[PDB]
Amino acid sequence: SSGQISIQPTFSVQRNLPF
Repeated sequence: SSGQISIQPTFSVQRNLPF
């Protein structure tokens, strides 16, 4: 792996947050 696994949100929008 060694990669990302979740997304840190930077903006305020309607977005399914990935993990």
